[PDB]
Amino acid sequence: SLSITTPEEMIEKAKGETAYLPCKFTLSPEDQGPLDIEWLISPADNQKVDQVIILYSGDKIYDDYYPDLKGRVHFTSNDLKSGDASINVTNLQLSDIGTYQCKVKKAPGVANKKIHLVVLV
Amino acid sequence: FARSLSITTPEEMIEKAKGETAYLPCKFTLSPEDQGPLDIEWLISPADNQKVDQVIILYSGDKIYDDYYPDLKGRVHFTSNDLKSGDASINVTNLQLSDIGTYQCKVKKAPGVANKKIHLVVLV
Repeated sequence: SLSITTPEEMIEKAKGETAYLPCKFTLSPEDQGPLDIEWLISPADNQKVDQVIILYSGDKIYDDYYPDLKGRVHFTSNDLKSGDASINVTNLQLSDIGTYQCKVKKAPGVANKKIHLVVLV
Repeated sequence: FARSLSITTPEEMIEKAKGETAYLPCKFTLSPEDQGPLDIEWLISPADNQKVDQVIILYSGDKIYDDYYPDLKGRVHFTSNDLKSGDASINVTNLQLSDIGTYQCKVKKAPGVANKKIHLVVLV
């Protein structure tokens, strides 16, 4: 088991600003496997869902590799292993509106949490 | 090599009778950039409940976690003795009608990710 301590919440920011989407987690004793973190986006302005935007796996970050939000979504912490899977989305666009899901796995534990993002003109 | 991480026949239905063993295939192919650690997860969305995406088995850090997950505990296991060769398949033994649902095979070898869905039908 594994818990994401951030609550599901709605972040509202203005176009062109930076959105911080928190995702902080704690581990249970059996979570001894490799830390794996992913974020997915389900945008409001298209019917595509669960698209990967960022991944931490094998102690490497893959961010711009994923086309959605390329160049604009990055992990905020310099130590993800300390329990901080949060991300920043820079230069917010109206197309960024949607539901973002943080997925944290440290085998065998798994947890997920959704953050809703609204961008204001 | 494939152009991107790929699973053979990514959406299909498997049908078996109650009490039999179902073989749920998930055969994958890597692309040249998939250099991270292999990770494989299967999830169930049962037809008899509102729960979706419940983990039933995981291969991560070269370890298998199966009965650790309560759904189908004791009855779902990987079939291959060499998952790294491309065989992420699982079998479900002594099938029950409550096993009916959508099973998802998720294969990750960073940065590649691929998914497959199997609709499992159990016949009386």
